[PDB]
Amino acid sequence: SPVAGQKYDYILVGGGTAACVLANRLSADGSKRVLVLEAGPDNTSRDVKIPAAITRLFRSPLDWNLFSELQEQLAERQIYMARGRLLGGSSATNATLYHRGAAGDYDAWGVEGWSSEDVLSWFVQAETNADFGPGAYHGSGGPMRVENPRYTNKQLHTAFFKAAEEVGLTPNSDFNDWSHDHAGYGTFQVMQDKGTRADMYRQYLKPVLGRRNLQVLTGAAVTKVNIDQAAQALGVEFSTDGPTGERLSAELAPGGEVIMCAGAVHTPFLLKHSGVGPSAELKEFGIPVVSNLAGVGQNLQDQPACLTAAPVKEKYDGIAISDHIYNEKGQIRKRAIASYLLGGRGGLTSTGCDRGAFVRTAGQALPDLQVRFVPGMALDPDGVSTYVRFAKFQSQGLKWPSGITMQLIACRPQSTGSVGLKSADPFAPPKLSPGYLTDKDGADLATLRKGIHWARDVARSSALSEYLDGELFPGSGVVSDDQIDEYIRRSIHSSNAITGTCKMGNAGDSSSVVDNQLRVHGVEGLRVVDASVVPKIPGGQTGAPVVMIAERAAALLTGKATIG
Ligand SMILES: Cc1cc2nc3c(=O)[nH]c(=O)nc-3n(C[C@H](O)[C@H](O)[C@H](O)COP(=O)(O)OP(=O)(O)OC[C@H]3O[C@@H](n4cnc5c(N)ncnc54)[C@H](O)[C@@H]3O)c2cc1C
Ligand SMILES: CCCCCCCCCCCCCCCCCC(=O)O
Ligand SMILES: CCCCCCCCCCCCCCCCCC(=O)O
Repeated sequence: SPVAGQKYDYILVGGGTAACVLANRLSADGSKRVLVLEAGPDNTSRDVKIPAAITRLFRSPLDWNLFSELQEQLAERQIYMARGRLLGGSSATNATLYHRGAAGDYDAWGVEGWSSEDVLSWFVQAETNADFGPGAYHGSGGPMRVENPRYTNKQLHTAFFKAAEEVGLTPNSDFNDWSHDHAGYGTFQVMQDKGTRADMYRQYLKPVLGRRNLQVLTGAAVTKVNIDQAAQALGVEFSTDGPTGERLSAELAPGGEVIMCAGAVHTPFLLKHSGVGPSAELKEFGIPVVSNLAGVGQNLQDQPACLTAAPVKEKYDGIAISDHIYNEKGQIRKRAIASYLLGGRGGLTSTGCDRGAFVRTAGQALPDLQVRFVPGMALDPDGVSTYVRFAKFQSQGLKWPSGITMQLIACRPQSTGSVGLKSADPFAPPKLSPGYLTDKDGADLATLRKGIHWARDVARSSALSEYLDGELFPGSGVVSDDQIDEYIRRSIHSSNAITGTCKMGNAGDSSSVVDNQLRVHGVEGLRVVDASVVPKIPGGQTGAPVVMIAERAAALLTGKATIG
């Protein structure tokens, strides 16, 4: 009805990170008619704009509120897996850390035309950096805004750095400079613009919404891609009125393409609902098989986390980031609001987890462990739960105790999971299994166990033991290797990556879902341009790599670049 009597050159399923980039580049010359379908609303919330309000976005209406299947290897728990639901997608709800990983991550993909030397200029072309000028590893002029964080905790950030040096880590002055090793300690840059969230809606989509050839629908939930076999994508079915709503169809112009941009959870889900998937699974829900692809929904990679936390001594009460945001009765400090509005500075600019380190726990080629230091104390062993608790704590009249947290992440994990269907209803949540700690060697568990040892060694250093008064998590009860393993099974949570569910592959790779041109095997006019295509997860947060893929895909589709 908003699409009745319209042919589109491109239909984007999802209005998230990759989609905002494609919408901008594909609508640019004005010849092409581009439709964007997003299930969630427009990007207008103040909780999106203020980085510290990430605490409020978890388990909110701007999240999909996805829970995994019971994981029997994780003390029979469901895992919450946060995902953004609005224009800008997970770029709008994320912790804003800017990581490319290492050159070696892209070389390890082994896909023709996607080596480190192929992808570097696409990272650089996207970037404007406030704190690095142009050079081999940094661009000036791209739409992304990257900066050094505008909040520093003078005592605790300094102390973490001195402690890391005491246990023998070297400083890394730029985690995105591929001329030096990934390992070491320092400051993560953030996708922020003077302390405001610089998401891909703000940077890519919002500036070009005036365009006549670009149509964006919100509250538009795609139910399947329409594919005919007389196999050719025709367009897309969606509802604007939830599950009971009338199914509408958006149709392609001749030579038009459907681009899947629904992310590493919802893209394989929708492909299965469209008959692109393993025949065994599709037959169980009476879905006609159009392209029998074993790899759709397999190879799910996510970077699991656990943490330590420790209170500061009574004489250091009031020095934590929790003290910079909340007063002793849980009111937001006037000083914090004033610094944010006057100069884009202070605690409201922080997502908390923007200092840390990459570490090799056992002489691996690339670091297996990421550390995120937070100058505030977790009150739950589940860091995402604690961020929720921090949002709900406002105006409750209590004091959040001053301390620190170290989050340990298996950043190059060996375990893989899957996403499938639990029902034939396209409005049902996916069957989601993260598969943490299932790798056959127990490498991921070993990484997190050694991470806890490492965090305890850092907290025992001169530089930090000056501040600290004991340990809250994992605590006195958790000392032996077997006690640590049990704590990890019970507390493990997502560091919120999720890639690889529609893996890109070389010719002859029967486990691949898309080729090196991002075309789905056995369907004409169907591409995937989102986190699902990443073959092997890079070390670090996965937002910047998604934008790099979307930039290169835009260049390919508009004839400006080739791959191979
Ligand atoms: C809490 C959190 C913290 C993170 N922290 C960081 C970080 O610090 N730094 C970093 O670089 N990365 C981080 N990430 C990861 C990064 O945000 C993602 O990897 C990246 O944004 C994914 O981009 P995408 O385009 O693949 O998907 P998304 O940005 O998730 O976009 C997918 C879109 O499809 C929409 N959609 C789904 N189903 C349908 C349907 N049926 N119809 C229509 N639309 C639909 C969704 O609502 C969504 O908007 C974080 C992620 C989360 C959730
Ligand atoms: C616990 C999490 C903190 C949440 C922060 C709430 C901030 C309330 C302060 C009053 C609103 C700030 C002014 C509105 C700024 C809108 C954002 C912007 O335009 O950059
Ligand atoms: C701006 C937020 C300040 C919050 C202070 C809360 C106290 C510290 C708890 C730290 C928990 C570990 C970090 C969890 C990171 C969650 C975000 C993410 O994964 O993207």
